[PDB]
Amino acid sequence: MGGISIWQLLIIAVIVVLLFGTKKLGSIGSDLGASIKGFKKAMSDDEPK
Amino acid sequence: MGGISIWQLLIIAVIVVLLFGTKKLGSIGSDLGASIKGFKKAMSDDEPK
Amino acid sequence: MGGISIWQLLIIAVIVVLLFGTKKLGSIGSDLGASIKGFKKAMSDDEPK
Amino acid sequence: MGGISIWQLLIIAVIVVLLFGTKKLGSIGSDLGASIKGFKKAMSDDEPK
Amino acid sequence: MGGISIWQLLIIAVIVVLLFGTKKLGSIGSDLGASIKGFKKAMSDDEPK
Amino acid sequence: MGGISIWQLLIIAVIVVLLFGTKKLGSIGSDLGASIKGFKKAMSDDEPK
Amino acid sequence: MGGISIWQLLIIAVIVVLLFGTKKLGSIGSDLGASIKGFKKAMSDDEPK
Amino acid sequence: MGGISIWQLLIIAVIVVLLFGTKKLGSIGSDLGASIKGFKKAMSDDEPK
Amino acid sequence: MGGISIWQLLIIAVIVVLLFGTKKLGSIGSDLGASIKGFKKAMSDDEPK
Repeated sequence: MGGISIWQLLIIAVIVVLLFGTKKLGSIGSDLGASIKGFKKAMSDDEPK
Repeated sequence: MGGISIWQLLIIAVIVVLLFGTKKLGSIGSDLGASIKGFKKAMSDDEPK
Repeated sequence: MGGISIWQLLIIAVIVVLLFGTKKLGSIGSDLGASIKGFKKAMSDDEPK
Repeated sequence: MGGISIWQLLIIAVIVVLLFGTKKLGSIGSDLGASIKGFKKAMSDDEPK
Repeated sequence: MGGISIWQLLIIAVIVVLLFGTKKLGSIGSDLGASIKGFKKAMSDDEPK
Repeated sequence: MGGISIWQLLIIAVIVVLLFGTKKLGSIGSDLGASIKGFKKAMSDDEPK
Repeated sequence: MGGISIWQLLIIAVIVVLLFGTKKLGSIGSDLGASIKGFKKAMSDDEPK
Repeated sequence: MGGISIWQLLIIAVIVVLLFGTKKLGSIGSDLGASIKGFKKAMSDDEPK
Repeated sequence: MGGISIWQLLIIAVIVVLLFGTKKLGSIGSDLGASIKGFKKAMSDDEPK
């Protein structure tokens, strides 16, 4: 029947990390993760009036 | 079924992004996405906030 | 059966585009698409837009 | 059981075209297609003008 | 049992080590293993000031 | 996958032709086909002449 | 079907040896095998070698 | 039946010939085939007719 | 154990020979085969020439 295997994602993800490396992926993720920081903050101010 | 797998597109798309890179693909998409901006605008003129 | 796959064309087409690139393929297609312009015109002398 | 697949020719033909390219294959085919032009011409008897 | 193979990780891990090498991976691991040293120490110091 | 397949020769032959090319293979074959010309001639005396 | 294949290790080991070579692997092994020499000696104090 | 893989040798042999080429392999074989010439001669010294 | 997939060794061995070549492997083997010469000589007691 249909394959649809999660293991396929692990091998693919590994290749992506190796080609982009892990150190570089850190700056890219954190750089693009700036928007996430805002969502988290809005859904949890805890500080302002 | 196995005949039609969406996963095949994920792996192919990944290769395309790696070969064309992500930064370069940004300028290419935005450059070619100029026409889209017009469609969005036109379908938004006849509808104010 | 399990030998005729439409997906086979997608992967092959992708390779062709990458090897020939997309920008270069533009000039080649438009250059060779000159004959098509004539067919369209002949099958349509007038045009509302 | 499998054995003779027409699709096998499509993939092989694609490789041949890519390795030899399409522009180069044009001159080679037309250059070697000179003999064909003669056959067509000679058999022009059974073809009203 | 068919899919889901632990062995898949061994082959993948080997590739990662070869591409990143073993000597280089040493400095990277030890460099990033600095945080681990703190966890081990805290869970061993058991003596606040 | 597969066994005792004639198709294996087609793919291999294609590779040989591409690596050696077709134009070069022409001179090599004709150059080495000189002995064949003699066999054909001898088996075609038709008369003492 | 059997993922657990001993033969997989032979092919992988061969690649490692070729990439690292055999002469270089000699110095690396002997250099890192210094600790082993001590284990052997300690477990054989009552037996000079 | 089976249990053997002769075709495997044909593909491997082809690769060897392509990597070493055919012209170069000629000099190498003839150069190393000098010993064979002696065996043939000795096993023909007794009497060629 | 053994007597299976033996063909896997032939293909692997071929790759090793090609990567290390045959001429180079000669000096390496003979150089490392010096110890063997001694074993053969010592066991000359129970083996006449």
